Amino acid sequence: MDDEAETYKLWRIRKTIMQLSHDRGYLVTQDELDQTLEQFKEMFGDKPSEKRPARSDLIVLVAHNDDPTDQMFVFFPEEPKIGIKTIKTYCTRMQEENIHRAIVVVQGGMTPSAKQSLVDMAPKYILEQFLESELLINITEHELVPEHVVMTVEEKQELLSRYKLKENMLMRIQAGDPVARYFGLKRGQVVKIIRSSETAGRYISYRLVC
DNA sequence: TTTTTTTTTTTTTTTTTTTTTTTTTTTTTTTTCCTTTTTTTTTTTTTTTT
Repeated sequence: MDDEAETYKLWRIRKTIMQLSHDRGYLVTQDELDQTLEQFKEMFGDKPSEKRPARSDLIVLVAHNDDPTDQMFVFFPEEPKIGIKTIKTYCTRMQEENIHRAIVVVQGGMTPSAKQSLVDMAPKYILEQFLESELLINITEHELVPEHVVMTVEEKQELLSRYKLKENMLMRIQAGDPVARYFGLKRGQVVKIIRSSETAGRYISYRLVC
C-alpha cells in the first residue's frame, strides 16, 4: 500500500511541477503535461521502496523558451527535515552546472538555518522551496482563482504611464501568496489579474508583489 | 602526531499559556438628589486663686 500510494503522489507532484514550469514560460513538451499514471509507471518504475524510481532520479531540468541558458532545477530530496548539508550539495550542483534557479520539493519542512541560507544566498541564485502537501493541488485550476499573468517591466511602465500611477498606490499581493509562490514572483513585479464579472463580463486588475 | 567522533553550548524557533486592553445602535422627554465630614489644631472664654 505504501508503494502504490507513493507512486501516485509522486506522479501527481511531478505533474503539478511540470504544469508550474509550463505556466512560468519554461519549455515543457505536451506529453510531459499529459503524462498518465501508467506512463509514469512505465518511464520511472512503480516501486519507490526499492529505488524505482529513486527520489534523486526524479530531478527535473527545464529550460526557458526565450533564453535557452536560463534553466530551472527541480530537486526531490528524500529527507523529511532538510538541513544545510543537502542545501549545500544542491548549491554546489548549481555552481558546477551554472544554473541560477531551482525548486526544492521538501516533504516535511526545513530548518530555519536552511531558510536563512536561502535568504542570504538569494541574489546570486534563486532557491525556492515547496512542501509536498502544497504541490498535490494545482492552485490556478481552482474555480476561485482567476487568471494571473506576470508582466514585464515594459508593460508595468506602460501601465503606470497610462493610469498616471505610482507603484505604492497600486493594490498589493504578498510574496508568500500561494499564487505568487506558484509563479515565482519576486518583489517589485506587477501581476495582472483577469477575472470574470457579473456586471461587465470580465475585469482586469493589477497588483504589486510586496 | 593528525583526523574523526562524541560532547557541549548556544541559537533560534515553537507552542502554549497568561496578561492586557479595548469595545459594546441613534435620537428625544420628564423627575429627584447632591454639589461633605469627622478630626485635629488653634483661639477665645470662663472660672479660680493669691
